[PDB]
Amino acid sequence: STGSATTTPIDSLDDAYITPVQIGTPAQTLNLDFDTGSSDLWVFSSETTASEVDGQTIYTPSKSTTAKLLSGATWSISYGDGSSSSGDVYTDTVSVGGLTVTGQAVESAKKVSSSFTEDSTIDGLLGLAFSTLNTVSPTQQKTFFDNAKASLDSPVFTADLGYHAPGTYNFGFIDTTAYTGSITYTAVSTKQGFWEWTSTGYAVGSGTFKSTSIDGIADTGTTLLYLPATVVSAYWAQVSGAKSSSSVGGYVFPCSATLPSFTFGVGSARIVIPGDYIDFGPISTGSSSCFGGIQSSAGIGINIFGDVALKAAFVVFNGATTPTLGFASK
Ligand SMILES: Nc1ccc(OCc2cn([C@@H]3CNC[C@H]3O)nn2)cc1
Ligand SMILES: Nc1ccc(OCc2cn([C@@H]3CNC[C@H]3O)nn2)cc1
Repeated sequence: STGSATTTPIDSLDDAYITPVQIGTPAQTLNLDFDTGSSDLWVFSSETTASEVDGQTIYTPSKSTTAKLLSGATWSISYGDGSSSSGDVYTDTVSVGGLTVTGQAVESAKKVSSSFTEDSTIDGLLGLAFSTLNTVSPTQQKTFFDNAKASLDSPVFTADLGYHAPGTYNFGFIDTTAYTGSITYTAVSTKQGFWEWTSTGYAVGSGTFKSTSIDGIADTGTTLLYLPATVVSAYWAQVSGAKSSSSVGGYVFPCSATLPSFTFGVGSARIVIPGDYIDFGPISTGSSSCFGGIQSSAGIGINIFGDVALKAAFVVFNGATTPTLGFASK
């Protein structure tokens, strides 16, 4: 089997991407944030504290004839950015882009943190990291991809995120028309439950490529590109007037600037992020100071190849017995 679904930016800055997901019988379609940095499929629901719901579409398991409460199971997730959610668990039928899993654990939120409430466009998350990170207790549950894997034509999914435009998540096949050149595959460590890999270096604009190992995670659920402070300083030094602002929370730059590209290495291959992908717009409405899309990972503890990087590539998440990651230009 295969599936293919369009993923759409939630706003004009590509702050996140939503993909429609069918849950239950009859289907309830929710727009979920596909997140290769976490492993829980959780949704706003009929069980979510009413004051914590503000415009999201909810899943109501009592209206799904295929839903079954997973007796005694709860979940609770604390994301690296400080957001959180928790609740109860159902099993139900879940379909993405024509690919159907029966008995998928659908984690229903009883509580969500304010950042989730305040984002009316995101009805929940669909985790695509490794199932070892799933938070359901006392019986850990499998991700949608893990449940689908054996049925798929090939045990892979691909992320093709658009810049200020829709893109595609495919399951079970590689669309050879969706990229240029070849796909370069690179080793993955699953020891922390993430799609962790090692970039071979970087360049800023038309500058020389610096060969240096940069360990990090491929994370569709993180908006920005978070890299070591040395790398980030070298990038922003090429933007006149750019500075790290403690009050704003990172590098900002004059909105009048034209930004240089940023290149990262995948083996001997090179993925070029155009400068415009690094512009996240005014820090507050009407300001002429703009927020940068490349930021230091120093406060995070891990480097994160988030959407800013991934949207410059066609990315293969290869879930074979020994997982690997593939990157192609597009
Ligand atoms: N600035 C920053 C960014 C990332 C970070 O940690 C990783 C992380 C990623 N996410 C996703 C977005 N919110 C829920 C998740 O899907 N949450 N935490 C810590 C600080
Ligand atoms: N699943 C999926 C994702 C994205 C997609 O297409 C995006 C796109 C839009 N455009 C042009 C913009 N104005 C004239 C258009 O032709 N080109 N590509 C098609 C299917």
